[PDB]
Amino acid sequence: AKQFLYDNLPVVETKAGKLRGYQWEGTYIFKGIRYARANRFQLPEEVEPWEGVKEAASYGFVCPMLTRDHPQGELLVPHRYWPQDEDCLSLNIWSQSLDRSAKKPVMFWIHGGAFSMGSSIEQKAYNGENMSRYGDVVVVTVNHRLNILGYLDLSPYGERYAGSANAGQADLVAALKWVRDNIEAFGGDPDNVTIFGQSGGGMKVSGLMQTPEADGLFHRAMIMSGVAGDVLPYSTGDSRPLIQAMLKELGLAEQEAGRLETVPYYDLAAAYNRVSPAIARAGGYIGCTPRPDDFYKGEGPAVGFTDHAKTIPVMVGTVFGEFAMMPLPFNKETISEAELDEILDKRFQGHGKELKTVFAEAYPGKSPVDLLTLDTIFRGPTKEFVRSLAAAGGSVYSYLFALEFPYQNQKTAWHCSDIPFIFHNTELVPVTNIPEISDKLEKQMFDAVIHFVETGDPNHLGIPQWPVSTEDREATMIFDRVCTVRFNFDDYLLELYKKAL
Amino acid sequence: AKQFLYDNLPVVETKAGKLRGYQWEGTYIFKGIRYARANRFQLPEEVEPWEGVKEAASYGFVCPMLTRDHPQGELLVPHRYWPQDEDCLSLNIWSQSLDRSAKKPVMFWIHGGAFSMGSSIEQKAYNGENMSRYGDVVVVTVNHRLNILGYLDLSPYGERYAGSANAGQADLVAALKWVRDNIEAFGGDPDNVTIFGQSGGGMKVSGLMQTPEADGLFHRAMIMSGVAGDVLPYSTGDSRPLIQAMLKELGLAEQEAGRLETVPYYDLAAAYNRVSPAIARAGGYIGCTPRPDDFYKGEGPAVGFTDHAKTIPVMVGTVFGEFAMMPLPFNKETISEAELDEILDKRFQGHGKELKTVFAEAYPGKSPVDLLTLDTIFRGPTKEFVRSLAAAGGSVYSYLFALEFPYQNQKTAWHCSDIPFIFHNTELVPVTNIPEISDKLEKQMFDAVIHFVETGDPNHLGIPQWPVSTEDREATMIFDRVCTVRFNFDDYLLELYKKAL
Repeated sequence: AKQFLYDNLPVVETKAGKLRGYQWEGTYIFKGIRYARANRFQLPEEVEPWEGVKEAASYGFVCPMLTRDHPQGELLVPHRYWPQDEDCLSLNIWSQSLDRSAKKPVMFWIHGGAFSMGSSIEQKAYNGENMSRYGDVVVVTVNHRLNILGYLDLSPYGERYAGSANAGQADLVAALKWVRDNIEAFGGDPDNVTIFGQSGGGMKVSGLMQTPEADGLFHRAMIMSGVAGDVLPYSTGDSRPLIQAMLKELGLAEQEAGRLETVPYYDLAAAYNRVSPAIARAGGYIGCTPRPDDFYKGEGPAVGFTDHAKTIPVMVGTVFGEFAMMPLPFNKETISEAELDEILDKRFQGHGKELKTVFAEAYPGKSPVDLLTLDTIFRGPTKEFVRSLAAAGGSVYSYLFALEFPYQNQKTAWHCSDIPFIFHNTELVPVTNIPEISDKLEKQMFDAVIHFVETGDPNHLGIPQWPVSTEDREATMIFDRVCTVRFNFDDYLLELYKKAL
Repeated sequence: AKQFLYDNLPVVETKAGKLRGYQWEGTYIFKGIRYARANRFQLPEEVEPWEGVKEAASYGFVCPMLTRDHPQGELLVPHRYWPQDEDCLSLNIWSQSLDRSAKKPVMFWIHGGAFSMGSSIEQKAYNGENMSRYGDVVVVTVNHRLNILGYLDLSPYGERYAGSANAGQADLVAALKWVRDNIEAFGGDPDNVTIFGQSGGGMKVSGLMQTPEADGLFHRAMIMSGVAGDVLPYSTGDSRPLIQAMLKELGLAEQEAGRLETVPYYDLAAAYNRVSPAIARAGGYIGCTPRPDDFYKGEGPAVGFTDHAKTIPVMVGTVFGEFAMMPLPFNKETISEAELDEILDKRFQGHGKELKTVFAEAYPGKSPVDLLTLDTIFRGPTKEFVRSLAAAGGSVYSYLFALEFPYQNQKTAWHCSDIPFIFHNTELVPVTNIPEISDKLEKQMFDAVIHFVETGDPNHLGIPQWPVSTEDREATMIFDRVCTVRFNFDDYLLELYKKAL
């Protein structure tokens, strides 16, 4: 027996029209609310007003993609998929009240998947029920244009295509504008919107901080494994060689660039897929990432944070073993110290002994095996972000998720493993369930996020004192079986690590 | 937290190799086990053997489709979607034990979606956990080839394309053989396999009963809203006109036919979608259905049940308002007896008063409003199936799902609405949840099924006495708020209904 209501529920009035949703276990749920429409390679526009009451209880179309996904690690990251269409500008909402006086914090989730794949529902753990219920906040999860639909510069072919290089980012701004006008009708506070995102999602978030059109549409930000530097380089340069190549492959003349709007997506994607790698090999622009211009300034640490971005408090995180997705080639729980020492000595040019001592100091409770899966891809750039933002005068908290899992003998925390905990959705991701361990940590991290968006201070009785990071001193909250806060704690570890590879 | 295990779980060995799954809430789960491979338009063959232990914990690819779903009624039927690939011949398994001696009943689910769409996971309610847990059965859910990949006759263009007209069915046979050979290792009884399906899956099931190569691979059958006669006609006749049209549309020569195997599915599908309508108008074969031949005899009532088909006991059902998916143009519970009489008399040509009398006799508890949503499409052909099979010596139990739902003012049971009840999955389909009503009925129907697969007898203490239907006495179990068994109870109703249109 689960609680469900539909008929006698209040109708919700948005600027464009009336909607109805459902209620489930006390939670008001709306799906596939269109926030904008967009013709191909053009800026998003408001939806048209309708009459009568429209049902919003079905997930909307997700954005078309260049390639087909191949999920083979669903225990690590449980996924969901959905029909694709260019009418994909919708959002989903979970709330505890439709009273306009409720004014609860609004959590605005931007999915990852680089800038080319994914959606508001692409992970099972993106479901907002638990976050909304346990935190009493309004959860908004959003779709926006991806790959060449959201990140392809066609402005050299007319002002009609102005801003097409960052259209996908313009969509998120459109969604934020919808939230400003309408979130009160879902019990949310338009003056307290937090944008948060992971991986590509984190990059979209840090991008919006550096996007003047979005100033004032959100008031906090949270970036999870979403700073990686030159390992996911943004695509820059002249777009004409790519477009010219695509027109030829599609049998179009250069003065027929307008036809690219209405070419079937399958063909458009096929043409891009075949011709772009030769362009890439030539060092040229191929899109599918943001691209600095008047609309998007570029990243803070590289070009300087805007004045407004300095005023956005930020929580940032990474996990211990980000891209170590594959199985460790041995049993971590049984390998002998002698075997490990040989492996280290071979991998790190004879610096195994020093690396263990330094690792013992940084990570006292960890087996030395974990040196082999330690992340240096996201951690480095994220620390630089924390430092650069703090130096700019900003307010920033930093964490590192280091929980080991009941899988392949204490597998270290992998990319996206913290998403269930932040969403209070460990029940939706089997592998994250650890007796006497996971429930506690999930509450610790989740209550911290809630405190963060309610007061600007994530501190609470269940976790150690967590100060803001400063320019010369990062305070890293290590989320684990035993939570600790450490200071500049892996500086030499990373220095030694990189020196030895 | 919930129970999860992976490490040190029993490895299961199949003919081709060793597999590893996981455990969630006590249930052993395997996903995406490949049971066969197939080249386009060719019969399935066994997978290649492998060394070592392969993890099977990710849902496999589902079959490519001609059109893209447009889900707008997700409260009625919650769906899931997944990446498409022609390497889609896989199945999923839920079991309470991997002990080879358990020998539990096997539930083999075949999804609907005509013969062109859907997958083993296409509805949230197809998940096997609860049925496995509450029934202590081994649940198997399967993908197979659909639309033009599974049902398209390429016989006249060689011998390598033999049996292509029913390749989709041949896939299901191969899957059944996989279960014969391997289900012991998942604590199942290969000598007690029940094949059940809904809509198109029900048709695949009745087709398999008439498929001699499938004889002995299952011992019981359940068909849900899966007999529809000349409203979903099977496609027969010369296939050359269709093929020749597709060749032409694809710019292929009369003997470039081999290219059909390797043309992108997109082009192949688009060519079919373009040429098949005109071919259908001219009364020609367009496939995408089973096709009577030496492999599959045809439907029992039409061609005569095979000797082996008569040995298979069958539970059959429909629901009250099958294709009544759209909303009623008024409030069902508000409308006046005067306003209704008009609408009834408009639609049934003045036979309103007579129909209300007959309907009140057939459905004594129901508002006369439900006359407007009464199913005739499935119910009539289903009754003919029940009679034909019983006449031939078969054992058939018949039911009709008539529950009214807390949605749009007591909306009548729609196509697929009983699926969550059969699967003990009302907790996964929010609209089916009714205080003090749905749990009770879920249990009644579920235990009925469990008893049916355990003993051949669906009768149990929670439900009224359910007799087999005979050649002249249809005994219909009416599953509702109050369950009843009725005899030949809607014959006069359907007849009156029919003439008054």
